Amino acid sequence: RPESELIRQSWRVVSRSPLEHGTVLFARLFALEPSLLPLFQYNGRQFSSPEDSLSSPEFLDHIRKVMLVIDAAVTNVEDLSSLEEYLTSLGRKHRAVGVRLSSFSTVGESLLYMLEKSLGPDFTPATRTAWSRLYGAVVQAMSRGWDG
Ligand code: HEM
Repeated sequence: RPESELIRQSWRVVSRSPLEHGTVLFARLFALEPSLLPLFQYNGRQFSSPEDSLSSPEFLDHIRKVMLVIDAAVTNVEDLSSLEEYLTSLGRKHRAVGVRLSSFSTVGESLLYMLEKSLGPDFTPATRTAWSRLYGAVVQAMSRGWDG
């Protein structure tokens, strides 16, 4: 496809340094939606502030995990049916550790921001569209995980 290459080449710059880009993604996330902050419960503490999240090794390990799932989605961009079953468990595994569904849209907007910031003009409207389609299929898979 056109779309599949737009994804792959955009993701290339990001995969150089997933934690750095993932940190943008999560900092944006809490900027948009500070109420997600308590859902990362790591040794019975809530982060008080967004920046607290940035000092948690477990939060950063979570950033790595997020980026690796998106990396898988990119590897399978031509056919995402192969990751559907995982993504559904991930969604289930989300709700099971407490996380809400609505907020995955906010993750998607955060991902787009991170790409846009990282790629600047190379992030064309068609890349945005393609990413929005890629990520949208991730979330649709994942949403099955909230059985229904
Ligand atoms: C609002 C968004 C999110 C919140 C609040 C959140 C929170 C959590 C929490 C609390 C866990 C359990 C503790 C941990 O393993 O770090 C978890 C696990 C996980 N999250 Fe997220 N998460 C979110 C989004 C995402 C997204 C978008 C992805 C991937 C695209 C992702 C990938 C994972 C993975 C891979 C795990 C480990 C799951 C397993 O046990 O197999 N998360 N997340």
